[PDB]
Amino acid sequence: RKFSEKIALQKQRQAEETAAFEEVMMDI
Ligand SMILES: [Zn+2]
Ligand SMILES: [Zn+2]
Ligand SMILES: [Zn+2]
Repeated sequence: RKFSEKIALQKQRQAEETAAFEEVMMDI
């Protein structure tokens, strides 16, 4: 349960980072 919660939160954090990065690239 602990491992699965950890890897789930990291994947969400990486998805938010990708969302933020894509935003920046679209701003050129
Ligand atoms: Zn978050
Ligand atoms: Zn994307
Ligand atoms: Zn922007």
